[PDB]
Amino acid sequence: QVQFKLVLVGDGGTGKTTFVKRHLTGEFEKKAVATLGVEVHPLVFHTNRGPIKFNVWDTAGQEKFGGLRDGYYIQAQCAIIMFDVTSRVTYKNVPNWHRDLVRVCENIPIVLCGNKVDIKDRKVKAKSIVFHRKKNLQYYDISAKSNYNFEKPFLWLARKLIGDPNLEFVAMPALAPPEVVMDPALAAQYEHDLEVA
Ligand SMILES: Nc1nc2c(ncn2[C@@H]2O[C@H](COP(=O)(O)OP(=O)(O)O)[C@@H](O)[C@H]2O)c(=O)[nH]1
Ligand SMILES: [Mg+2]
Repeated sequence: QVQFKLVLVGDGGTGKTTFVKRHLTGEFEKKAVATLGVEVHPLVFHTNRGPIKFNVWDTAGQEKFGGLRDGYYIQAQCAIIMFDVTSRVTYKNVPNWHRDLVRVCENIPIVLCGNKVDIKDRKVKAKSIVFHRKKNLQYYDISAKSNYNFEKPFLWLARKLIGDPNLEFVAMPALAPPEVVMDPALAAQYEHDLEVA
């Protein structure tokens, strides 16, 4: 099996758990790692080069209280760092999480995700999201609650990890039905604003 340890980090409350849970079979099949305070969710995706499994390591909330134990990060092959676009301080802490990752991890592919784009009053707009430029990381807006752009971080990671910039998903995973509607007009403007930066 081609599988990848994916660590999912960022401040408490940014929507990490809600995000990983959109993949329904991953949530149904999640495996507890009680010795590290983690649930490993097997998010399978199907590509033109075959199935790939991201074993997404989701914390049990201990990030609220500081850095995670080395065992959490150890042998990660990729990461998503998340922040919440309605909470400036979570964008503020992104270089900190990054530093943890670079410190424990073997120079892995990292996607930065700004979550909760469905909330009307958005604080962290495209113009201010600059950290990924400084580090040549990929950034995406996401909304966990509406599945908006769910697949995009994993698509980017898979391209990087397999070293095939032409890899495509042949089908979408079964996702939890949207719990809020992400206005497609709002979504298109946000995509625009990110290009206009
Ligand atoms: N509106 C909205 N709320 C969200 C989204 N993702 C998470 N939340 C809410 O934000 C809070 C924290 O989510 P959680 O997944 O526990 O965050 P974590 O602590 O990073 O694992 C919860 O109240 C979620 O319902 C989202 O995409 N949109
Ligand atoms: Mg959580």
